[PDB]
Amino acid sequence: ASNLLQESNCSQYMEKVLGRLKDEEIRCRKYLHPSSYTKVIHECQQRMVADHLQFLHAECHNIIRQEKKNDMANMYVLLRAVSTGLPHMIQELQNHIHDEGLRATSNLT
Repeated sequence: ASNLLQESNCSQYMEKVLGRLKDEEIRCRKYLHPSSYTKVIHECQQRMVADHLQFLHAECHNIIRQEKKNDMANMYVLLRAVSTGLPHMIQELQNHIHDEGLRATSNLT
């Protein structure tokens, strides 16, 4: 994860992490007892998404403000697995909407 944030932009990071989580689920079923599947996927979500949240959050502004629908959907799916992931995306979307709304309403005669 640490390597993935520095080498990949937020769009790519998200696509790779979604792939890795799936690889991990497959890996868990190939080797482990079912009692371990959830604990392992969670450990992966913690280390790949939660420990690297600040990077996702920095690019979240740009991703929202540019309305990149796929990246936003991918960002939403990853950030929804982390309890502290959605609040910043929510605030950034709120700010994007607020600024777009003030601009649309203040210039009225």
